[PDB]
Amino acid sequence: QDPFAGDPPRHPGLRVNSQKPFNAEPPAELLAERFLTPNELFFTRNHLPVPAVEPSSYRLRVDGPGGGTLSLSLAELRSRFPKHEVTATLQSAGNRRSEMSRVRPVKGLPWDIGAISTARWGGARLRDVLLHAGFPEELQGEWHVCFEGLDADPGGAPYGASIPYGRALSPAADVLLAYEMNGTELPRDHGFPVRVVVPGVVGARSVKWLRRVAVSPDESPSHWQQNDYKGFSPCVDWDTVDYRTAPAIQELPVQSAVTQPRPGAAVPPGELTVKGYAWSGGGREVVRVDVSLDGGRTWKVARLMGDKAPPGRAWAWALWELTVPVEAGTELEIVCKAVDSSYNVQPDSVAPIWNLRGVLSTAWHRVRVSVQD
Amino acid sequence: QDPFAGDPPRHPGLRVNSQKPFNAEPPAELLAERFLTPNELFFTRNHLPVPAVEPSSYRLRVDGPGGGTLSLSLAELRSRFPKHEVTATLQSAGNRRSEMSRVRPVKGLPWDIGAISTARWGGARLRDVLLHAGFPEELQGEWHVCFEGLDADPGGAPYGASIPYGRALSPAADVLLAYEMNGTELPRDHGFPVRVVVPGVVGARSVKWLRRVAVSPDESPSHWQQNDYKGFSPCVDWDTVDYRTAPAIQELPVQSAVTQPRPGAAVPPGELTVKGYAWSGGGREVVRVDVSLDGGRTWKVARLMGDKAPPGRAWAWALWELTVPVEAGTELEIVCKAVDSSYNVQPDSVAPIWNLRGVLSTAWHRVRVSVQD
Ligand SMILES: Nc1nc2c(c(=O)[nH]1)N[C@H]1C(S)=C(S)[C@@H](COP(=O)(O)O)O[C@H]1N2
Ligand SMILES: Nc1nc2c(c(=O)[nH]1)N[C@H]1C(S)=C(S)[C@@H](COP(=O)(O)O)O[C@H]1N2
Ligand SMILES: O=S([O-])[O-]
Ligand SMILES: O=S([O-])[O-]
Ligand code: MOM
Ligand code: MOM
Repeated sequence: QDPFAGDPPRHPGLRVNSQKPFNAEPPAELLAERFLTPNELFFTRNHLPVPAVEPSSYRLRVDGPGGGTLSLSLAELRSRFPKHEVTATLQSAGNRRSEMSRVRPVKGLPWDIGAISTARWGGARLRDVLLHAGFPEELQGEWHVCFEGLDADPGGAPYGASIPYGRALSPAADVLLAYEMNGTELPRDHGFPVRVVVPGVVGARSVKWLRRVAVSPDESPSHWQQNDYKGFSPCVDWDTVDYRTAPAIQELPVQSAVTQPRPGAAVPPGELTVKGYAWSGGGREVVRVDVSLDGGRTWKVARLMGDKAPPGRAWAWALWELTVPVEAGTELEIVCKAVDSSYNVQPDSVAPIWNLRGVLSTAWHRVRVSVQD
Repeated sequence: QDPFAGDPPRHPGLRVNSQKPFNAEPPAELLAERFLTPNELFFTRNHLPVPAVEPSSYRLRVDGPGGGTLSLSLAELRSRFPKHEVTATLQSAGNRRSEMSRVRPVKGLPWDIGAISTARWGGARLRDVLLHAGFPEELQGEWHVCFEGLDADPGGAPYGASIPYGRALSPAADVLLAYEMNGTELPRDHGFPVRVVVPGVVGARSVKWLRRVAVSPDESPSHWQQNDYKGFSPCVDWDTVDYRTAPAIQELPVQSAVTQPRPGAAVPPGELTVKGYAWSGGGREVVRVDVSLDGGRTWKVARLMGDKAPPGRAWAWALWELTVPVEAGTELEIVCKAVDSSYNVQPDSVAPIWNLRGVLSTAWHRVRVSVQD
């Protein structure tokens, strides 16, 4: 019967948008409590039943340059390659989808602002694993590294995704084959025993339950690389959608949201502490977060907290707070917007960035609250 | 007397915002006529009098790793290093400044939409020149490559700027010491005999009339790297400005403007061809340009023309056109917005991105025209 009966159990407090397959986000109240999202609260995005993997008999398959196959046990992956730790934010393409649906309904999981989490990942460098397999530093022309998961649909197609070969081999890009998450082994929901982590790139490419790495002249031929996770114009309908026309999403644009306080809340007069997160793709650092209480007319600069990465390697979000005076018996529209190190900014409104898939939702986050007497 | 008497003569048709020092842009009607901006129309940004350089006695000074100096004539730079051609768009930080001034006056040259041009640059790779000087591929920690121009103020401080060491040494980043522009020698206004060209980065760093390259633990100590060309919050005043707080601008965000038709124009009924440019920093390709005639309510996808670069090396703008039906006796608000390969977008309005320096002006360009009876 149930194809999902072997799924792991989860922490009780989550905002679950789908039980089967399991897709949940942490309550926004907890999301920015901590710089590293605890493993139990880390948002979970599963397309399929969670694989049950016996650790000893697991083998990761890596296709070598000549068409032969290298085969790696969990123990080999731990012992043969220097462990590297990378703190990276994973964000779903559809984070903040629900705000986009308010304009015009979209297809997809109705994510609120918490389809984003941060962990310290430990594992083998993908670069080292490929050099070990025999691949050079540089292949000429345009190449991609395909990943397949152990999870498959009833008809047998695995979850798959790819990244450009150059990113796979770059020391600076920090692409990991991770077996470790916030210092413990990878939880089942997060890809036990091995997942790719692609810093600075949409979560879709961080393939969980990794069963194969292949180098190819093209992208992953899988449905989710070729006919999904792509952004379109505000005009594109379902009968006119053309996935050949847009690039697969890799790097994500600058993003931010307010996590404290929550919409509709009553706040005590005097002082309010507004908190949130901000993040940008491509290793671009968040350099500023502006916060408004008057719906986006005046702004003040927030305080930023982060782990100060080297230029071009800002893989982790910035958490932000602003403590500001609030008067008895007023309504506030709390708004936040972030600015990255290439000075990309977030757009004012959602309607002009609307799309049928509900991805890439990065317009200013607005939270309407009231102050008591 | 005149410190500017030796300045070169210019093409008569330019939009000159300053004669002394000379700062001009091409008429918007010509700007997107051609993919490569002709040398005579290429926008010109001079802080200072244009140096008069005798080609034979010119020497470029490169400080080696140990504190000695390498000295290179124009002939050596041409003969010792394989010439590399790079097609790159230079854009001023203050492009479209005048739209920002409409909200609240700013300090700076009142650029309209044409402080941007594209040329094929030929010259020595900066990377090769540094390897020749003895520098390694990688220095540990945070390093910068400083550039000084031959132009100096009356008190002797030269124009200077820097870029990160990693960009200087990257094969993929295409940083050139150029002596060639659209197939002819560099014109005086554009840096004869040698300029840096830093693809994907604000024009400020493409130091003209190059007289020195130095490698240093810090950025260029010059006024224009440390106390200018930095973006601030919509709230920052002149008495509260703090240049220690923001990153020097390097990569620029996604940008676009409508060049045809021009504001206020009358257009014949039936069909109108709207044209423009779009571009993004950091080698990020423009993947889509949306165009509106109704002030930003509905949109249609424009046709893109470009030189199809490898991923991450889209140094040149995209020109765009959309041919669309126009009805007798209506007013149109023509609006354009572009989307890059990291899916960064342009914000709706200018007020929320306002700053006292008038830089980073990338809100949607809006052109109001009428159609005749
Ligand atoms: N094998 C496999 N890997 C996968 C997925 C999946 O369904 N199967 N989901 C992808 C998507 S869409 C996202 S957003 C991230 C979510 O990872 P998390 O569950 O650790 O947050 O995993 C990616 N990797
Ligand atoms: N030596 C020198 N280099 C310089 C400048 C200058 O004043 N002196 N202006 C800088 C700025 S601000 C810009 S935008 C570009 C403009 O180059 P162009 O004149 O070729 O367009 O040159 C840069 N390089
Ligand atoms: O998260 S999915 O629905 O794009
Ligand atoms: O162009 S200047 O005035 O920033
Ligand atoms: O759907 Mo995955 O990018 O959340
Ligand atoms: O001022 Mo230079 O970036 O135009």
